[PDB]
Amino acid sequence: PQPISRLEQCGINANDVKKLEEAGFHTVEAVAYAPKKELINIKGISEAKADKILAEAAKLVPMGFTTATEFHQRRSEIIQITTGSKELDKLLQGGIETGSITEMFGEFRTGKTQICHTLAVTCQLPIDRGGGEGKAMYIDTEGTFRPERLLAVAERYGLSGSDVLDNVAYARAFNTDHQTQLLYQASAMMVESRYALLIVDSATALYRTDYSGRGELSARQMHLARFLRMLLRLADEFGVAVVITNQVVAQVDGPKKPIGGNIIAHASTTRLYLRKGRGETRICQIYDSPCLPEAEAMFAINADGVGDAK
Amino acid sequence: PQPISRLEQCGINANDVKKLEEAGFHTVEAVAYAPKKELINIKGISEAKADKILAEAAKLVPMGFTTATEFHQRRSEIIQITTGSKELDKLLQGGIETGSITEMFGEFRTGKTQICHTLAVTCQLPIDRGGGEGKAMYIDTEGTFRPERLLAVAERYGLSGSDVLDNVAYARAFNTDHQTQLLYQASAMMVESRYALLIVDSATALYRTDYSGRGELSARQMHLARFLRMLLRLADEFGVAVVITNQVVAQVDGPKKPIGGNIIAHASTTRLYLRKGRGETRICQIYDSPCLPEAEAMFAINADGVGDAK
Amino acid sequence: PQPISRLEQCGINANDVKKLEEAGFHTVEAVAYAPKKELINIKGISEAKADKILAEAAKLVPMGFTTATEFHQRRSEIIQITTGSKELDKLLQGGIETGSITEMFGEFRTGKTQICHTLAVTCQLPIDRGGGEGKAMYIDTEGTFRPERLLAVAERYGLSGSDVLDNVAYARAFNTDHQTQLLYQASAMMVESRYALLIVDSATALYRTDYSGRGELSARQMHLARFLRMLLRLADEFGVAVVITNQVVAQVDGPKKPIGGNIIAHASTTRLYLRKGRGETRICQIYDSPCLPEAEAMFAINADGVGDAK
DNA sequence: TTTTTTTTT
Ligand SMILES: Nc1ncnc2c1ncn2[C@@H]1O[C@H](COP(=O)(O)OP(=O)(O)NP(=O)(O)O)[C@@H](O)[C@H]1O
Ligand SMILES: Nc1ncnc2c1ncn2[C@@H]1O[C@H](COP(=O)(O)OP(=O)(O)NP(=O)(O)O)[C@@H](O)[C@H]1O
Ligand SMILES: Nc1ncnc2c1ncn2[C@@H]1O[C@H](COP(=O)(O)OP(=O)(O)NP(=O)(O)O)[C@@H](O)[C@H]1O
Ligand SMILES: O=C(Nc1ccc(Br)cc1)c1ccc(Br)c(S(=O)(=O)NCc2ccccc2)c1
Ligand SMILES: O=C(Nc1ccc(Br)cc1)c1ccc(Br)c(S(=O)(=O)NCc2ccccc2)c1
Ligand SMILES: O=C(Nc1ccc(Br)cc1)c1ccc(Br)c(S(=O)(=O)NCc2ccccc2)c1
Ligand SMILES: [Mg+2]
Repeated sequence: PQPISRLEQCGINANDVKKLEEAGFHTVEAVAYAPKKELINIKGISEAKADKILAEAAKLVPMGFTTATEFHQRRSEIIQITTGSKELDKLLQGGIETGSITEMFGEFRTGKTQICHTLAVTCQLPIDRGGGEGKAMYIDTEGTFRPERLLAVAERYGLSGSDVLDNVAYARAFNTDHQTQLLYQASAMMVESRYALLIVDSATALYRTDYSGRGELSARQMHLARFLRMLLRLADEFGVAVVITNQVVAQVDGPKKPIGGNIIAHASTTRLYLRKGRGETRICQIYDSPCLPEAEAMFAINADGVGDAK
Repeated sequence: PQPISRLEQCGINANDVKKLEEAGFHTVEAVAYAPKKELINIKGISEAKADKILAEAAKLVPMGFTTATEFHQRRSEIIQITTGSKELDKLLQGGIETGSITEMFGEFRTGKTQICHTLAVTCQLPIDRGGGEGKAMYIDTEGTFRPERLLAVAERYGLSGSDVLDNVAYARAFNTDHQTQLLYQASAMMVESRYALLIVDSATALYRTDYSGRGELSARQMHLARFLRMLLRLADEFGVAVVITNQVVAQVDGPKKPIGGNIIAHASTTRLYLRKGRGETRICQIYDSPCLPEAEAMFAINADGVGDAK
Repeated sequence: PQPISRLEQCGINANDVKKLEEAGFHTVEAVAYAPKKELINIKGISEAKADKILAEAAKLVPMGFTTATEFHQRRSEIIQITTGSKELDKLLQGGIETGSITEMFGEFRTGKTQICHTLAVTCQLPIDRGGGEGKAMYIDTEGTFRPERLLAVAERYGLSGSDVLDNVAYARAFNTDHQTQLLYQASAMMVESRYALLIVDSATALYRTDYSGRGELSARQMHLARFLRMLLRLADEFGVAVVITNQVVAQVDGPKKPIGGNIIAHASTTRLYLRKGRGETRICQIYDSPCLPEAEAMFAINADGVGDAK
């Protein structure tokens, strides 16, 4: 990803890119993917500075018709961080892909908050072992972030705890309004240094009670839409894997049906439905993935994170 | 479709047709179907160059009253690419027609992007097998284009993967503004070589979040109208089949009702409502087609694309 | 309707009537109903040739005060083609009258494009069966003309398909500018031979996207006004029935309200609001007719056109 | 004059 200063060398004033920075653009792809009104909304930017900036953004970033063979190549050179459970990796055909959005929902105690802790330490791994050689960042809305589990999985893999903890960045969000500002600050960090995956634990927990619907329902869904649209751009412009978790309602007609509705159902690329088995064993079923066929597999929650039963 | 150079042989200056080209006209039908102000808007074109160009466009393209018998003939010689599921073809009475717009909507996981992957490979087929002997082009707004499925269906039909992948053209759109520029570049390609169908996967996904309505609603609908009007001209002047997909809202009155409103409901010629059955089985119900009576049929999503259950 | 040559026998030069012909006048009523400036606008016509031509036009066409009894007679000898559904005919008190404008609007799939296909074949019928013994002409702006339905209704009534298809004339319009030229060519045909009804399917579909308002709204409405004024003269001077269809917007105040505004609302004589019932059943409600009281009735869309449920 | 959006327990 080319920094936003590379088009400063193409007839753009300095305070212009500086204002784009407070707007939130830090690379040239963030501008090339941006629509016209997103840019015009910046206060102190004309309507012709806009067509110029978009022109050199399109010059520096190819945004036209290619053919399927070149897309097939990149699709083969994606990274797909492993999950730490060999059968889960077989189900996902290699693990959580980079550059897309995954979703994990379930009743409770189903380990959807523990898979995240496992991934946050597995990402720091050489590719010959299933990692991505990049830092993680963790956005929590519940307070359930526990570094004691990262330490256990770090000992499982050999990595030192101090070296896994000069790593995954913690930010606890108190508001649906605060989540988006965290996304801005996260974009800054991800441009200044290399990151492998973002984790939004309970991406929908705060909405359920911030927006007391119905009558507030339409605004809740509109806010979710924008949040997911921002996550999508982060994924597309930084190649990071985005993993979100989701809560569950009880379908009362006379039955889990995760929350969020059609707006999250359409937005998410891959969804994983987690169940409760015997003891530590859990069942993970594939839910809405194009390439992956519908199937399910088993895994366990050990003292070292996601496992196999075991 | 006659190229735009054939009227350059009728008293038109060369830079005139060259400027029509940057305007976007590449055939004589693109000009014959164009209104007067569409042409006057081109900078460097008079108001009399306009009546001239329209005069020889109407000379080269018959645009008057015919009688029903000659329309009945062409209606019988349309192509109607097959879908790859024998019962779906029976429901559609031969498959997706060429020269019109079809629409497929549904909750999620209902295989409306998998039908697109099947069609993108079925189009490259001799007419004695249900194809159209033409390339496809795929416009994606979500990232869900996977050539791994085109490869599977190519093995089902015998065609070689390298020969199905020197084919369907991929372009990922990041903006409602970018979709239209993609349409221009697509018109260029479709005039320079033969194409069979265009696929706009998630034709309405980007609007839902680009235009945060209401107050932006009227502009969103006006942009959709122009996008669909351009698709209609592409279809009419190149005989390609246009297949678009559509998302769904939850009708909250006290219930799917696809998104887009009356502007897409009126514009689309045939609509298909997809449902979720048991396992891989899905149900496809006819929705707003003149000739086709309202009915429904079943089909399955196999490891080789759309099937039959099976 | 007397041809325009009958006043050529009253001291008018031949090239004068020939120029009136390119102007668009083909009968003496087209001139008697024409205002003065309509005629003066013809290039190569003086201002005294005008008062002369108007003088003998008024001599040949009575345009003064009559009394109500003689109007009551013609009102009783109008034709009112049937619709093909006995309850619809009871609602309309005999069907679609000749010499006026009717309007049918609705969301979509409501059969307003199928009633037109039924009428286009019902018009070719002896008066003792509800027809008008005249050809039809169909102006399409969407491409939804299907002779396969005319064939089905022709088999329902006994008439042979080849004899219903040496009949209804098809012309597809691509522009609001092209609609009017089609009207001119239609006037020529209707004077050279007998016609019973004109059908403008989607009379307002092209305006919604040709005129991107507001700022273009006032011009859009002015163009609609002229189009409807020309339809009115066609109806008055040829006794044909004019049936137009109309799309729908969503009334957003906090609700269908067809498009076109006060200009089409005032111009249309009778309006029919179509709804969606169960299965094939639809509901047709009377909307703005002087003589007809407000009421509604049911009908169905069968494999042979408009029906009864059935 | 023009333009629909949004599930929860
Ligand atoms: N240190 C540990 N060693 C072994 N098992 C543990 C440990 N910590 C938690 N568990 C188990 O992990 C299971 C999964 O809990 P958890 O993943 O936190 O719930 P969750 O998936 O986040 N759902 P939610 O309650 O909505 O957050 C629990 O039922 C515990 O029994
Ligand atoms: N390789 C595959 N083999 C078998 N089944 C598959 C395969 N890939 C995807 N599927 C199934 O295809 C189904 C349809 O998913 P998909 O068509 O991608 O959703 P969609 O129609 O595009 N709706 P949306 O989520 O809004 O894009 C999924 O539920 C999967 O179970
Ligand atoms: N051959 C047929 N046999 C039986 N029913 C049919 C047939 N063709 C179409 N229909 C039905 O006719 C209904 C009316 O569709 P149609 O009349 O074309 O829409 P419309 O009134 O023109 N509204 P619009 O979509 O804006 O054009 C559809 O819902 C179909 O189910
Ligand atoms: O994706 C966008 N921005 C963005 C911002 C921060 C990051 Br990190 C990543 C992406 C984006 C796309 C279209 C429009 Br229009 C706009 S907008 O004009 O600014 N309207 C608010 C809004 C915001 C987000 C999504 C939708 C609407 C933004
Ligand atoms: O269909 C049109 N163009 C087009 C362009 C590219 C392709 Br590929 C295919 C078609 C067209 C029709 C009428 C007018 Br008026 C115009 S306009 O003057 O240029 N206004 C903008 C606009 C654009 C599109 C639809 C509506 C309005 C364009
Ligand atoms: O109804 C008219 N003409 C016509 C033309 C073709 C047919 Br078929 C049927 C009727 C007519 C009436 C008054 C005037 Br003033 C004029 S005008 O001078 O020519 N102005 C343009 C215009 C055209 C139409 C309506 C309004 C204005 C025409
Ligand atoms: Mg899809």
